[PDB]
Formats: sequence, C-alpha cells, structure tokens
Amino acid sequence: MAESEGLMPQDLINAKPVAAAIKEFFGSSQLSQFMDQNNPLSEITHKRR
DNA sequence: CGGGCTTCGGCCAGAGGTCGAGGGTAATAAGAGAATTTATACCTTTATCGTCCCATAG
Repeated sequence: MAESEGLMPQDLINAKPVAAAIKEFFGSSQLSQFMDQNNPLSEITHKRR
C-alpha cells in the first residue's frame, strides 16, 4: 500500500530475519560444532566428515 | 434373507542400556495522561506496662 514516493527501498526491507537465520544456522545447527584441535589430523578428519 | 458372529484390516500408544566426560545455547518495544490506590510521613490520643511510694500483716 505504500507509495513509490512515500517509501524508499532502504526503508522497506528489514534485514533482521536473514541475519537471525544465518546466526542460528552458524551457531546452533547440529552440523555446526567446535573443531577438534587436539591433533592436526583431527582437524582434517573433522572437515572431511 | 436379515442377523448374530467371527475375523481381519486400518489406526494409535508405548517402549526401546548404563555410567561417565567435555563443549555450547538458551527469549523483546505506544505515548499521553487520567485516575485510583497505596505506601509514607507527621501528629495527636488512648492504653499499657515498667516503676516506685506507702500502709500493713506477721
């Protein structure tokens, strides 16, 4: 319902949901987990998992 | 030929080792302003309870 003159593209889009989704996936997903750094081989076998 | 009567098929419930150990992540937006109640603060009024003088019973 907003007008082209009444609203600007920067004021229409809310970027909060995409940032929240990216943060949630990168911090709380099952596949996101702390790297095994006790061995250099542990890192390689974790990233190739 | 309707009717008990057995049987079968679809649907839902419940239950799935224990004890560790470590790590991480956990949840937001109206202002105004009017109104009503409530905790506060000062003050007076009555009773209460600590307190002692006094007459007396032995």
